[PDB]
Amino acid sequence: EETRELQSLAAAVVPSAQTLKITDFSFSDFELSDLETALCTIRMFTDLNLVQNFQMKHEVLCRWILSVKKNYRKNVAYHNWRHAFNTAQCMFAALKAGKIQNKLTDLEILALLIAALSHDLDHRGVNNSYIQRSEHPLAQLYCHSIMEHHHFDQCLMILNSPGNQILSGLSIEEYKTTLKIIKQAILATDLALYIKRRGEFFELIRKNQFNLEDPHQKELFLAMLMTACDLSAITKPWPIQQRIAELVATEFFDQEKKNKIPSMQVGFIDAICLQLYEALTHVSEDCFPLLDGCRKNRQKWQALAEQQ
Ligand SMILES: CN1CCN(CCNc2cc(F)c3c(=O)c4c(-c5nccs5)[nH]c(Cc5ccc6c(c5)OCO6)c4oc3c2)CC1
Ligand SMILES: [Mg+2]
Ligand SMILES: [Zn+2]
Repeated sequence: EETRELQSLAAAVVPSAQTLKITDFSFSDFELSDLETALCTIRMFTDLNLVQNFQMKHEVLCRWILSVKKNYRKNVAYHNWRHAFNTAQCMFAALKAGKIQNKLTDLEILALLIAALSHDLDHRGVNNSYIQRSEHPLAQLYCHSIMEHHHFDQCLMILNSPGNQILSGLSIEEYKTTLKIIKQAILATDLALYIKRRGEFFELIRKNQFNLEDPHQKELFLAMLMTACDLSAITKPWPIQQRIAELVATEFFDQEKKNKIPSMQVGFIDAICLQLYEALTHVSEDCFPLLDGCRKNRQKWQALAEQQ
């Protein structure tokens, strides 16, 4: 058992990117089995040249993927393996379809994919902070990045695990740089951090001073990209988005029915999502499909919200 799943995975052919649909921003995972997401994930690595460039062994990447999947909680409604998988998927799409691959280094890409996949490891549920309570008090500094420090702890734990060391093909200098960025990438998924840094990102777009050769503006962009992907369900074709909002809602009430939801989706869109997917689109307007999706979802939640 469990060694079960790996034999299946290690053996099977990985369908192409076209065949798995992973290049579409409109991607949906609902039909897929856990087994099929694993394959999608391998394809993500392979088609980003990561298996080649960092000489990853196939058995190892497979065991890492299942270990990552294993370490989410199915009992949690939204913050689970499928959320993480979708975030990686979105990061895939944004690199290929949104043409961001060409604006980044290989280590950068490697670290973002591992980050995205790993960015909510061990999440227990939004209203259900056991990570918070049974911790050292002196969690009052409120680095908020505190859940996110847990996630990175767990990301590093798996990375290091025997069988699972997909970064062992790196040089010690490469490994250090990569991990640095995984850390920043996962901590960037704290929304408090996004709120605190987006002004700078939007100013540079507004004032037209934006420049990725500046190492500081690189890191910034990577935090913003991570957030974009993490939220990206908000951009999905309406009937997917609705279902995802349902899971979000389950978790946000269960540790004035669907009634509350529409107003809250619009709130969240307006407060957070809209401006980000606008900015991303200025940087690369092949990412427009996310903006478009975000807006179309807004029209639809607004219309319903008005007691249709
Ligand atoms: C201690 N922790 C506790 C958890 N967290 C709280 C901060 N607030 C947060 C954190 C979040 F990430 C989201 C978030 O990811 C959102 C999304 C998404 N839609 C699509 C993709 S993501 N929709 C809504 C709106 C909403 C909020 C509550 C609801 C509801 C709808 O329906 C019923 O209840 C979101 O609000 C959020 C509020 C961070 C701090
Ligand atoms: Mg998170
Ligand atoms: Zn997340």
